Amino acid sequence: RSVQWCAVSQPEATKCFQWQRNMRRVRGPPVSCIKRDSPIQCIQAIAENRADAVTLDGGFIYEAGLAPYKLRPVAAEVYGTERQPRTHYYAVAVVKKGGSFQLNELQGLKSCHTGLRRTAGWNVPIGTLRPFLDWTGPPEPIEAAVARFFSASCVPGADKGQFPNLCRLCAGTGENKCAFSSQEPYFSYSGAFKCLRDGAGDVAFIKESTVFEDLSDEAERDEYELLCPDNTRKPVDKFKDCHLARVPSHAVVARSVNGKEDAIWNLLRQAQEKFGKDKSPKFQLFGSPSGQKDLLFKDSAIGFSRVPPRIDSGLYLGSGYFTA
Ligand SMILES: [Fe+3]
Repeated sequence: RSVQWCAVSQPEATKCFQWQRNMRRVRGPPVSCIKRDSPIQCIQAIAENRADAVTLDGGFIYEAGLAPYKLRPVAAEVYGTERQPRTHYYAVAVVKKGGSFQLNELQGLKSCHTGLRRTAGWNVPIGTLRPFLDWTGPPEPIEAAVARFFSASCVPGADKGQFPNLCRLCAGTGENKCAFSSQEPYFSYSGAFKCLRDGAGDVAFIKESTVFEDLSDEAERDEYELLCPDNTRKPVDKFKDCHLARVPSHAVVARSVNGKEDAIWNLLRQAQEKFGKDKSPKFQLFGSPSGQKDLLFKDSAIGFSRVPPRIDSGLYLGSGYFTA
């Protein structure tokens, strides 16, 4: 009963079958592929024993750990470089150089977010910005307070009908507009950075590596800066002293009871050695096809680090903090 990986979209399922084929070719541990249409559908499938593993951003690790699911993080993604690896990242606010607006002066501007309920793209910035919002609190959806704070935004996964403003800057065509998938050009970290790069938004809520990885000409980095919580703007390489939060990396979650943790780890450990960073030219576990974003795992990540037993989502997440 090989590990059953859960894809949250068709392109992800396609990559999973490619991963599977390659594992077979190299005689490594097998990986089955189950296809679903959203992170919560994968979380449910796992809780239901219909799947075993799925990589999630912290905002979703939180949701996955709640009843009736109770999934726990078993393996964390590793970012940084081989010489300087790390299992954490920085939520940053990137802007075009030239402007004078600061973090406390975003009312009425345009924003680009990785996706609804994601760490760097939603939870941290919206949390940080709360003092500047006019949220009356529940039962009002915070999306309403946000849609009336920013004049227009691209928040992949937002309710187009209820909060049209949150999807207006999204580039997807037809029903793909504002999709929480690669169907939306402005989805995830790279998509949100593109939303800013293209000039659709004034600020992009992403991570520190995006700008360095997405510009094929290093000279273009000069066109960008970061909005610091102390209300100053600094170069994109100063993220350590200029970020909205430092948070633990995305992680593969599994069932807390009979979750097949040793199997999942053996699969990931081997998948990394054979198809990880600069390993096989035939398949890249951390690479996605043209126009697709972070299929299965974070594009350009470098490996995994096993999470010690009995650490639940709450405990895993407790390492993240926000500079409000
Ligand atoms: Fe994230």
